[PDB]
Amino acid sequence: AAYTLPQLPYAYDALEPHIDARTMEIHHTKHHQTYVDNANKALEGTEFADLPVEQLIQQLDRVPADKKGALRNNAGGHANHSMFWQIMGQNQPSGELLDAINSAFGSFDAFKQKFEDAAKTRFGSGWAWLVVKDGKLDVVSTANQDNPLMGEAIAGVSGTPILGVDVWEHAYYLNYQNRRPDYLAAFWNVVNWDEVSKRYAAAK
Amino acid sequence: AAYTLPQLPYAYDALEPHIDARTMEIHHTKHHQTYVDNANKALEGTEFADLPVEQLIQQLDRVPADKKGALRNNAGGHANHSMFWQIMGQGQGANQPSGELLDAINSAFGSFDAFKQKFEDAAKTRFGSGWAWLVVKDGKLDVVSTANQDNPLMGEAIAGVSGTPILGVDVWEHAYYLNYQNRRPDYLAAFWNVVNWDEVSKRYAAAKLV
Ligand SMILES: [Fe+3]
Ligand SMILES: [Fe+3]
Repeated sequence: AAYTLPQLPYAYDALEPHIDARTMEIHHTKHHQTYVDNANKALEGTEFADLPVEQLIQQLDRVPADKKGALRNNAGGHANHSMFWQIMGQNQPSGELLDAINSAFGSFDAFKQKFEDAAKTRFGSGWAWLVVKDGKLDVVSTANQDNPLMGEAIAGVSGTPILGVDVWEHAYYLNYQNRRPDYLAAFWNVVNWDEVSKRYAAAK
Repeated sequence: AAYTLPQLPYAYDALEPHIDARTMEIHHTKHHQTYVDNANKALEGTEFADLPVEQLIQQLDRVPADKKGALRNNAGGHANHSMFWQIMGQGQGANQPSGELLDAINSAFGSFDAFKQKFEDAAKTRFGSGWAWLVVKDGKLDVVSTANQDNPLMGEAIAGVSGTPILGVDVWEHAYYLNYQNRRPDYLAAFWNVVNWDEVSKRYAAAKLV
């Protein structure tokens, strides 16, 4: 009962042809639903069912030892997907965020290449992230459903994500099959930079 | 180059309807090919180019530290898929083993049906990308799983498990997504129809010879 599946900000076909509608529906109603269901099961009987998911995943070292794995995977899955839907919409940043991107990466085009590289070289399942770390932007990747908010010890990297892309094969296989780089190029067309900017201002 | 893409023992549509022809083709000519190509790149400037792949993956500590990850992933990828193609077949068998292998399964797991349950459970609980395996470990059968392209031959320190694999199923989403989408359990149930138990039994007999 802790978490519910969030509604999408747009119809399943709103991100076409960049992301197919069938993928959106399955990704949402099956994959994301499963993380919600399994996180809920894991949270029953604990003192952690009342925390927002993004706070729970920052407290994985405090949960019961036998629940840590399940919560890392499933609360991570829920946090990651919840953000993912919101940072897309039906294309460049501006204002303070663009300035930060320019400073950290040289240019928006250079940032894109770095972000794409991190996504491409992530072997197996996982995510690539733009994070705010000590007030500065960086590009990182994580395995499976790990999130940089989980911290160094668990996720391998840290910082507050403001943008992420799902590079699990489920995110792209129906439309792109093996062609992850084509998926990643097409992703830039659906990023909601207004939402990413809101998250940057917040993280700063 | 050190490695080449092996030919399949059957046509791309030979495992229909259990595994779709399109998947077989892409899995073979794109995914497996990429593992071959990238392994070949990492081996180009080394003394490891002449080893059979199954020996190379057993020697990953020996390799230069800067090549270790690349070889783990890509040599592992090549070893895994090379075995995968050989342990499936068309018009097999319900499909099940017999003889010494079946006796060993009954001994280790209680029955073939119990083994299937245990193997499906290991494959289902492998979170993210990886493989489930039937291994011979100290002369006895066990069911284990690995992450990504890790293989039990790599040893416990690298792969988290050990033993000689005699059967494995690919549970990377690319192995099943076109035909089954999220339904990994449906894929796993169909997989039993294409296992070549004659080949698995050959590998068992060899593994038990010490
Ligand atoms: Fe996903
Ligand atoms: Fe594969």
